[PDB]
Amino acid sequence: DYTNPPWNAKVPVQRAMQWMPISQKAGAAWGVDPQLITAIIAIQSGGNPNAVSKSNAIGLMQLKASTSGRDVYRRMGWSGEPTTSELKNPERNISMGAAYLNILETGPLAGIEDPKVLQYALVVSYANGAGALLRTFSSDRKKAISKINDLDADEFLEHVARNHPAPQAPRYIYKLEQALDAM
Ligand SMILES: CC(=O)N[C@@H]1[C@@H](O)[C@H](O[C@@H]2O[C@H](CO)[C@@H](O[C@@H]3O[C@H](CO)[C@@H](O[C@@H]4O[C@H](CO)[C@@H](O[C@@H]5O[C@H](CO)[C@@H](O)[C@H](O)[C@H]5NC(C)=O)[C@H](O)[C@H]4NC(C)=O)[C@H](O)[C@H]3NC(C)=O)[C@H](O)[C@H]2NC(C)=O)[C@@H](CO)O[C@H]1O
Repeated sequence: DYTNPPWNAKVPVQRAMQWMPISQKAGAAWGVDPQLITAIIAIQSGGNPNAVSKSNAIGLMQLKASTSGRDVYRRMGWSGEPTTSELKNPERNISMGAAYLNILETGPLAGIEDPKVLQYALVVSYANGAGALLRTFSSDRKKAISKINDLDADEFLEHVARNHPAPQAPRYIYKLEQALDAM
């Protein structure tokens, strides 16, 4: 199951808390909880700004140029996508991750009223994609939402654990909570 193997948030949180001044800046700019940004950093890279994955996600918030990067750039009115170089810059990385969270929050995920579930929707949508999250409820965006609103955090987490194709989906929520406890 997804609680396995357990995760000790403390050190990843210890190194992620160092960027808080930046997360506060980025968070204010994009209307995003600075701790949520910090939680993702901790879960995604453990706070190393030079992090590069197998799938080729970059930096502190582990952004993929060709998806989240492309999306933020489009939100800005810019063509193309960020270079790997930009994304290793902590500030560029964090602001762009925060921008991506606001994009999710005001696009695909618009409509979640319960902010605790919403914060759950965001970590799963961030790490595995919004559409992937939504199609576990229905192929229609608005129907998927109305269902989501009839759940409490514990229920939404249930549904994720068994109706979400990716096994890691529910584990991000767990790591999340492990990260918020460690703040
Ligand atoms: C190595 C290390 O140190 N740590 C690893 C860590 O890297 C691993 O996790 C990885 O995390 C990153 C981000 O944290 C993951 O990146 C995800 O990947 C998603 C899957 O591809 C991606 O979802 C897609 O995003 C697109 C853009 O938003 C979606 O397209 C858009 O659809 C919208 C509606 O749905 C539409 O309105 C837009 O027009 C459209 N835009 C475009 C440009 O297409 C697309 O639908 C969506 N896919 C799905 C299925 O929903 C996320 O955007 C992307 N997030 C970010 C922030 O980049 C990455 O996938 C993870 N790695 C791997 C290999 O999967 C972690 C794994 O457990 O391990 C750590 O240790």
